Amino acid sequence: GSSGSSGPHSMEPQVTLNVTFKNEIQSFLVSDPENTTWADIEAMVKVSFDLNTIQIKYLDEENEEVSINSQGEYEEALKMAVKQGNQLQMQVHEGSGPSSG
Repeated sequence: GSSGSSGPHSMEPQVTLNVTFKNEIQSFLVSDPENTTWADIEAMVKVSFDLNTIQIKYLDEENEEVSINSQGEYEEALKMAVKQGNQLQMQVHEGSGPSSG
């Protein structure tokens, strides 16, 4: 690789994205939470559960569901995850779409 910026934070970058869709629970490791993009995540979670539109929501440091609709939003969330233990509790929330479902 390359020894540039680098932002492991702690216990490595690999973050545990715990997605909770309704009653379903999943986990997606992100060895590159800083490199990857929310767009990549969104889709992932979507395709992961085969969805056209979703509104993921992760619990912040207030136990309040926070929806990510941008990179910056994800970044922070990723920063917080590190606080927890390299994991983040996300909850999928189907937005709206006929096709599929």
